[PDB]
Amino acid sequence: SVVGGLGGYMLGSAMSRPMIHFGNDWEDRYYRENMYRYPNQVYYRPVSQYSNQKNFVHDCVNITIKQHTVTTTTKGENFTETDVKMMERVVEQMCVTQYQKESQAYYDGRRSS
Repeated sequence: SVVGGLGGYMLGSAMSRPMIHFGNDWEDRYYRENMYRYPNQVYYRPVSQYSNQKNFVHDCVNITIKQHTVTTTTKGENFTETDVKMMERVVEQMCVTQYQKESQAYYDGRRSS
C-alpha cells in the first residue's frame, strides 16, 4: 500500500504543531517525549464538496493516519496502540484547524453575505 487512499486530497502545508496533554501524567509525558513522530500535516478534500466538519475531518484523519501507519511502516515505523490513540487526535487537530481556515476559503461569505 502506497498513498492509495486520499480520494484526490491536498496538504495544507506545515502548520501549527498540535500538542495534547490529556490531563494525565503518563499519557502527557509519553506524548511530549514522542510527538515528533506524528506528522505536522494532514490530507484533506475541498470543503465545497461537503460544507461540514465531519464530512471534512472523517476519513481525512484515517487516510493521513494510515499513511504514517502503513506507507511509513515500510521503514518499520511501528506506532503501537498507545501511539495511535494519541495521533488519532493529532491528525484531527490540524484538520479541525485547516478546515476552519478553509471554511472561509470555500465560502468567502460569497454566496450569502
